[PDB]
Amino acid sequence: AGPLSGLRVVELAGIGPGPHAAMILGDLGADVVRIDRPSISRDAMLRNRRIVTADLKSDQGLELALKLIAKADVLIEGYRPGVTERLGLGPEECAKVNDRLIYARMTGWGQTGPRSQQAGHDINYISLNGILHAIGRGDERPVPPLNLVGDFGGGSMFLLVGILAALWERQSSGKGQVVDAAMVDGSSVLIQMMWAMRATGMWTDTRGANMLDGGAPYYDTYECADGRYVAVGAIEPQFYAAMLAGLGLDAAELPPQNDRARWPELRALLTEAFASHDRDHWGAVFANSDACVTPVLAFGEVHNEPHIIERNTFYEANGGWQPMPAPRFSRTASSQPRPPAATIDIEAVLTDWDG
Amino acid sequence: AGPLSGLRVVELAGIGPGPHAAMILGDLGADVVRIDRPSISRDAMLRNRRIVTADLKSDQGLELALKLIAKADVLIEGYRPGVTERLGLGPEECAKVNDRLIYARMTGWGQTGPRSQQAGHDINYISLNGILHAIGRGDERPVPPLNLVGDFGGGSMFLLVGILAALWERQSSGKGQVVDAAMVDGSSVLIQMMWAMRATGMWTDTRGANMLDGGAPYYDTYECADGRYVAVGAIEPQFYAAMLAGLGLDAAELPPQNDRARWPELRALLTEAFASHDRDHWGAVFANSDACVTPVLAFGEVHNEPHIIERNTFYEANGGWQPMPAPRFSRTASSQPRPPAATIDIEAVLTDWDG
Ligand SMILES: CC(=O)/C(C)=C(/[O-])SCCNC(=O)CCNC(=O)[C@H](O)C(C)(C)COP(=O)(O)OP(=O)(O)OC[C@H]1O[C@@H](n2cnc3c(N)ncnc32)[C@H](O)[C@@H]1OP(=O)(O)O
Ligand SMILES: CC(=O)/C(C)=C(/[O-])SCCNC(=O)CCNC(=O)[C@H](O)C(C)(C)COP(=O)(O)OP(=O)(O)OC[C@H]1O[C@@H](n2cnc3c(N)ncnc32)[C@H](O)[C@@H]1OP(=O)(O)O
Repeated sequence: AGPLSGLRVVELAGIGPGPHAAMILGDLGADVVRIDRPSISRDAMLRNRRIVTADLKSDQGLELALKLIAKADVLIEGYRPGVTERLGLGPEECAKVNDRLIYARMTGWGQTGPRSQQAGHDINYISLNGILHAIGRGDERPVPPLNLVGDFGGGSMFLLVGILAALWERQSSGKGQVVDAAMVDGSSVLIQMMWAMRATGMWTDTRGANMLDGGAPYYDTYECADGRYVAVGAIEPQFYAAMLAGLGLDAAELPPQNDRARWPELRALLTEAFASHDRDHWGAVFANSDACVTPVLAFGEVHNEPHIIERNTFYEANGGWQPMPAPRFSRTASSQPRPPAATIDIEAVLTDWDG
Repeated sequence: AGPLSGLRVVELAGIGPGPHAAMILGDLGADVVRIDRPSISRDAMLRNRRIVTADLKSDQGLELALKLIAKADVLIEGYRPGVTERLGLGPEECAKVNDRLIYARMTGWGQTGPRSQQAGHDINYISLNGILHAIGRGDERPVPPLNLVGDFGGGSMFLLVGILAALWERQSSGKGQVVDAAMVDGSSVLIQMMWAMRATGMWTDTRGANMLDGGAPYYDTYECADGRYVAVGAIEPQFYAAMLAGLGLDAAELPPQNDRARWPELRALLTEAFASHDRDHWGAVFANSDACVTPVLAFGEVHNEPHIIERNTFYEANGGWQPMPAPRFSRTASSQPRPPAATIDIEAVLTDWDG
């Protein structure tokens, strides 16, 4: 029902970014068929799928895969470079049966280069390009921002942009091509703002000492009386003033907002203020204000938040809450995701796809 | 020269996700025209644009904006809901002159709901949906993962997916629609893996006590003899074994990899090992293997890393390095980004676009 209704996607089962990209395509209405190896999933990622099984190293498995690919718009693979090539499913082999195919290759290091054959995970890819070094408090070793930056923000999301951009190009050229989405590249573009700021003296390599990394007292979390937290993001002077107004602090008795030499003094004063009441008290104080103060909610509490409820950001499906499709479309709205279903026959899909 | 060559984009100047989305469209070949308020640029994010100025609150400014929009494929705006409406540039007004327009609305809270009129920044949007609570060490307050997750991973990247998906739909329907990209939604889909794992007992709400948040000794950073860091991401047993081999540790003398009760003991043993030599020594020892051990590089040293150099992940511009376009395309490759140029006349663009 979403904007991608009619789009045919073959997904070769991997981990991390590949399945996340395939999920989003499915969320938006695409017809996604996932090929897994021999031997109902409880993994909520893998919603909006039809799952088939094939031994891609056997003659029969390779034949059935190529027949499926011959009728597809997009192929997603997330193995080491050379893996699909040795299987007989490389770009050159797929082009022989389908030159309209968008061949989307999801890796961390890319298709070539000295590390291209090296195993890795999110934390490794963001280590090499300056990102991981920049995350965390200054007095401690870097902390991983989960796998949000390599696998997803700079990974699957760039694969998706590539797939959809190539599909636009195809409307005029009539032909597909290969998309090389490397997490080391995508995450670098994701953090382009910092590279831009570094060039103009607006960002430093010192961890925890910048405007957006926790270094600024007006852009950080604060612990409240109940041991829970608020987030403060009051960058602009008018928003910062509203924050001080709600705390009841006289600006004339405080250091200037952007006098960095007195930031520890400013932070201590704000720390004392926020610590004087519980988290939910500050929700009441800052209601309908531009102070940029919000409660820091744990996953388990999210479903009780009015703004979350009223916009249906989540749906409840056997097990727990799951995020609804994003972004949203006014005319061709995405459906509530279909849960994981039982594995079906590969020939049944071919009959449906006319292959 | 990239896959989006020929696509016409009008960007109403904002901050954060909007300009980043417009940048990526420009990177991939789109014709992006940014309208700023009247009042050269040092900001590398404004690469691949033509800059014009108009007072959108004046009769003439509004008229010229609508003329430009009448000839565009995409409009990007990142103001509070209602702002474009008040200007006379709302979706209903734009539809009168161009029903093929993809109207892309970039916000934090979304178009409706109790928080939709409140000012905010990245930290606020990720505070409300469980993300911020999950980032950082367990014995301290949450730390912002810069503005990577709300503004970009869960913001601009979802705006881009929406824009390009809506363009795909337009080929068959003949018309555009409104894309509502809210950072609170996009970032929730970005972290879908955690929502999935929470439902199956594979993730907990306790900060710093899980597999991918720094809780696991095989998925974290370690400080070396020189005070610099390595990242370890050796999740799978064969990769973990390769890491132990490189360290010269006897597996029989260590606790099991996934015995969580003995994780502090395991971490202490690995800490002692990594502390015995400098970062670059471990960089050498693990340069080629599948151990998932990488040096943690600061921004300033990224340009000296062989894998970064040989793949041209970055280019030099205005005294500093900037990331090359991502992802990469085999047939319609993106060009090196054009630097920010001087503001040009709005009528010169209309002559070019025939409007
Ligand atoms: C998730 C998470 O926690 C995090 C935090 C992440 O970052 S996730 C991001 C992680 N990084 C990435 O994703 C980056 C890119 N990926 C990689 O670097 C690797 O895939 C990793 C390292 C992930 C696994 O290494 P690996 O050595 O285990 O796998 P491989 O070298 O790719 O070879 C696969 C083999 O399986 C075979 N096969 C497959 N399907 C079928 C089938 N249906 N039928 C039959 N056979 C099949 C292939 O033919 C192939 O066989 P060979 O060619 O060896 O004879
Ligand atoms: C950046 C960063 O470091 C981080 C970490 C981030 O997260 S970034 C993410 C930040 N979050 C978001 O982006 C989320 C969405 N955005 C927002 O919530 C707000 O835009 C913020 C809060 C960012 C600024 O609040 P605000 O009160 O300053 O702005 P506003 O309420 O939107 O109204 C704009 C006004 O400007 C006028 N104008 C514009 N162009 C022209 C023109 N050419 N000619 C003439 N006039 C023009 C409009 O007509 C309008 O006037 P009114 O209608 O009031 O009379």
